[PDB]
This record gives sequence, C-alpha cells and structure tokens, in this order.
Amino acid sequence: TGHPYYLRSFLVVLKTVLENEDDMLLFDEQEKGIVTKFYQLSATGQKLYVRLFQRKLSWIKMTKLEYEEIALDLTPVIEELTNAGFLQTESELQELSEVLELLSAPELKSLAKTFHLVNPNGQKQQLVDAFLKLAKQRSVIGAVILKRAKALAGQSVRICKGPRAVFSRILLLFSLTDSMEDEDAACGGQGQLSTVLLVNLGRMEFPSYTINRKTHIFQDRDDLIRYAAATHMLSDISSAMANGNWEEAKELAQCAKRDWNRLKNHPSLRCHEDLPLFLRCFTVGWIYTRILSRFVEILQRLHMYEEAVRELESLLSQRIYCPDSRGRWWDRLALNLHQHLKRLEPTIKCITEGLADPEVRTGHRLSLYQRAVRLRESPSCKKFKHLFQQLPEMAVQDVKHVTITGRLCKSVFVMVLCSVEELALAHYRRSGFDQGIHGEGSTFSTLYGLLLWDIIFMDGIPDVFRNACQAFPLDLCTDSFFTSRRPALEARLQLIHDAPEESLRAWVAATWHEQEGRVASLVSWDRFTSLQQAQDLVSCLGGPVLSGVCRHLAADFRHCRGGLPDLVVWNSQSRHFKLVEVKGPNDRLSHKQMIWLAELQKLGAEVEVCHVVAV
Repeated sequence: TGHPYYLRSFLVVLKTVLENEDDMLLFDEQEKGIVTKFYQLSATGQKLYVRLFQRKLSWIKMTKLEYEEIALDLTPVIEELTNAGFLQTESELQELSEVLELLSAPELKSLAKTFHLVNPNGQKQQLVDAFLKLAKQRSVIGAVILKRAKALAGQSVRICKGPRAVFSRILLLFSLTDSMEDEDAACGGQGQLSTVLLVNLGRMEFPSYTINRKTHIFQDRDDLIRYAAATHMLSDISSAMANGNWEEAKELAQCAKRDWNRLKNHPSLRCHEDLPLFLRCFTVGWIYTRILSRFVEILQRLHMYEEAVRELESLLSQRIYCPDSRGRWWDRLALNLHQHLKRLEPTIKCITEGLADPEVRTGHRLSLYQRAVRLRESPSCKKFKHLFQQLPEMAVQDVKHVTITGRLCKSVFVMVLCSVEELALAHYRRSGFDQGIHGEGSTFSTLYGLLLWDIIFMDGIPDVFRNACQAFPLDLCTDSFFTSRRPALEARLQLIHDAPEESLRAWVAATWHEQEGRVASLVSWDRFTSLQQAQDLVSCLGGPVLSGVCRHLAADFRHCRGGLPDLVVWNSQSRHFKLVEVKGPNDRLSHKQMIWLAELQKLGAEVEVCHVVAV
C-alpha cells in the first residue's frame, strides 16, 4: 500500500519539488525526462534505484547486492534499470584497478593463488599493487587478470552519474523547504538526505499553512548548479574535518577559496546579496562564506594562527553573508590574537569593535564583555586607559550554585548505580520538587510553539512558505521573523503575560488538541508525558515568565534557542518551581546559559546551577 524505507519518502521529495513552479524552471527538457523515466519504472525498479542512489558512487556487486525485500531475483530488475539509462552493468567495468578493489579478501587471495606469480599473503593494498604492476609491464598477462577477476567478482552495477545528478539537485532543492534552514544543515554525503528525514517523511503529517512564494531564489539552471557544486564542496570539507584529515581539509578549502574569488562580481552574484536574509542562505555566496568559516576552524586546528586571524578579519570585514556568525568570528578572533599571537593592541581593537557590533548577541556578547573586564583590571594591560571604556555593566551574576557527589563505580554512581542526571533529579525530588523534565531546551521551545502556533504558521508573510513539507516558516531564525509579524506577536505576547493560570492551561490545551503530532520544528509532542503535565508546568511558570521566554525565542531564536535551562523541576501541590542548569563532572556553564539564567531571574523565576562531582 506504500513504498519502502527509502522510496515512499523519495516519492515525497519528487512530488514536492515537481509541483514547485520556480523549481521546475531550473531543469532543462532532457532532465525533466529523466524524472518521467523514473516514474515509469516498476515499483521494484524504483525501489532498487532509491536503494542504490543512496549508496556511495562506486561499483557495487550483485553478490554484495541482495535486496530480497525488493525481489528474489534482481536481474530482471537490474536489466530494467540499464535499459532505462539509470544503471550500468559490468560489461562496462574495464578498469582492472576498480575490479581488484571490488573483490573481497577471500576473493583477492583466490586471484593471488591462481596467479602463482603473486605472493599469496598480505593486506588488500599489498596484493592490489602487485597485480597492478604486473599488468602494466605485461598487458597481454593483464587482460587475463581482468577476465578472471571480473568473473570472480560476479555481476556488478554502478549508478549512471547522469540522472543521479538530476535527483541530487531535486533533492537539494527539497532541502530548502523543511530540512536545512533551522540554521544551515550538515550537507554531507554528496548524494542523499540526512537520517532525520528520509526514513520518516512518508509518515509525517505537516502543519497547515498557505504556500506563497514570490521571489526567485535561483536565477537560471546554472545558478542552481553553482549552488549544488558549492554545497558538495562544503560537504567534503565537513567530511574531511570529521575524520581528522585536517591537512586534507585545508587543501579542499584552499581549493574552494580560489573557486570563490574567481566567482564573485559575476552577473548573478549581486542579486543574491539583495535577497532577504532568510532566502540569502540559499546562495552560492552564503555557502562559500560557510566554507571560509570552516576554513578558519581548520587553520586553527593546524596551529596556523596568523592564517586564521587574516581569515576571520576578512570574513568580518564583510556584512552581507552569515551575520548570525559574527559573534563567533569576533569571539574566536579575540581568543587567537590574545592566547596564541599574544598581540594586545589588536586584541583590544577586536574586543572593542566586536562589542560595537549590534550583530553579536547573547553569549558571545557576554563573552567579549568578560574578556574586556579581565583586560581592564589586568595589570599587564594597566599602562593605558583602554577598557574602563564606558561599558554597559552587563553583570555575570553568579546565581545559586549547588554541588552533588555519588558512590562512583559512561560515568555511573551509587545510590545500585545511577546516571548523572538521575542524581540531579534525585537531589531535587528530596528538596521537595516531585516533578521534573530532563529536556534541555525543548521543554521551553515546545511551550513557545504551543502558545504561538497560529502566529508562527500565520498567513501573510510572503516567501516564508515555499512548498509542501515545511515544519517552520523560512524566516523563523532571522531578525525578520519578529518584525514581519510585529502586531500579532506583541498582541499575544502581552495577552500571555497577563494571563491567569487557567488561560494558559486553556491556550495550551487549544493547540495540543488541534495539532497533536503535526511536524513543527519547535514542538516535541512527546516531550511532555501528556497535555496535563504541560498544563501543570505552564501553571507554575505563569504568564510573565512564559511571556518573557517566548519573546526572546521569537525575537532572536537564532541566538536564544541554545542555553535554556537543562532541567525544570516543580512542586505538584505548592506550584513552586526551579529552572536548573545541570553541569556534569567535566563540563562548565556556557556563556549562553549564564545569560539565560540571568534573563530568567530578571523575569522572576527561581534559577540554579547544579554541579555534579566525581566520587
């Protein structure tokens, strides 16, 4: 009745992207055919394709194939895909070096033994190279090694890189909707989805809203190609970093930076700058900036600090791209110039101008401030007047701290062993808070989503709902979310501030009852054990607190989503509650959390830091 792991979901990606006019002006006549071709295979054919499309781009064996859930005999199926131009079979596998890599370790030794010439034992690389030398010098023993190694490897397929790229692009276009822009996504793999959203796309029921694009994100067919190209170039650098191939990373990024310097000034790359920030992230320029941002992360890892500093500054000197990141760029720059390069004058310039940037928010803001008080009080600095410098006294108030310690044996303790967060909950349960939610951000986030649902999904803001499978308006993570909905927000926000506990209980029930399960990026439906609990909690928190938290979340979700209190405990009978920031044995309070706790206290909530120490 539906289609497999990969396929029902793939079919959504296809359906969604095809019904999008602007998206379909980005594919030539030929390419669109490749879609109609796909739609015209057997389900079995579609299923096998999806399965393989998701795999690495290389030769894959028929023995290493065995998709029995697809068919008991895959050869009529593979046949169908080859005839359709989607797949290629081994009668086009001619590179001996490829065929050698394709064999197993039992199979290599079979080719190694039945070629007495080769010394039978060794690692895969040791045998492959021996075979490769032997065929270069003597081509007419070479084609004999191929003829046997091919037979021994059996039937084999590889994806036609032609149509692959069409779907890859279709799938990249699908990432604008949904996937990416709750701050820009992983991008890693150069072919497939991220794990979060293949498996579950077909099950998912989305919140209702009115689609209404009016701007063209991509100019002509080639823009999208430059975009795609860039995205992949990013993915690889991400990938290289993940595996600690920093030198590899450095090359890829150096490579990219050159590709970018070549690329600006072009006919297209003005335009994109003048896109609203919430669409500007889907631009070649944005991607490169992200790459360059990673480039600094790399150079830093490779102790190449003057390079990082030159980069950071050049990134900051521009305003168009990734403003949401300057807080980091500044912070990180100050860190370098101080810790590593040990250069005072520029360390202060940095901290000064960084604070003069309205763009640096919350935690990095607070960070730079602290780096400034430490610098002003500093004796090694005192030969001057350089930071008494009219600094709005943004206190880092130490809030109530608490420490705990349990009979230590993953760090497990004795109370019977128990976790670090079990210890923390336990502590509060015996301080008279029977209830508790070990959320970490989402508790609050979902409450806000619950209380502002209709405002979030609101009609009227153009270009924020561009197609079918969106869990948020595209502008949610941008200063513009608030501004574009100002009247409506201020309204509800005040309403909530002056609401009696029953109205809160009501409005939360209202949404819950109308939406329970629709995919909305802010709301975790199972985060509360039931509406009742969610209601109990809003009743403790009360209007003003909920109002405040909501406002920050709406006004600056980008720089406020993080840092919210880890754990929320409360008393069932007395309605007293406490917002706690749990700290395991080997981590500290982030600046973001310091900020959030302070903010919450300003709002009149009981807050607390909790340290758990080793036994």
